[PDB]
Amino acid sequence: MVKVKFKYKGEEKEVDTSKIKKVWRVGKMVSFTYDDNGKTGRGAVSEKDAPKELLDMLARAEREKK
DNA sequence: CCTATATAGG
DNA sequence: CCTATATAGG
Repeated sequence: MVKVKFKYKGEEKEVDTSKIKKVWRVGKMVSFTYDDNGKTGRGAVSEKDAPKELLDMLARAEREKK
């Protein structure tokens, strides 16, 4: 399935897009929270590095709560 | 380095 | 209030 590779405390981490709870933009940074094994995890990626699915959840987050 | 940015999180 | 993320440079 689709995955997003992001940094976390100096290391590359990966998470399935299906686990993402909320995604939002901060300029060129795309931040998000995810269900992390029962607790909330966080991550962010550069907009250029975001996978399509994440950018769609983004557009549908704000470009779909207008 | 720092401050700011959006957001969530007992 | 603090922290974590990418980027700006206000």
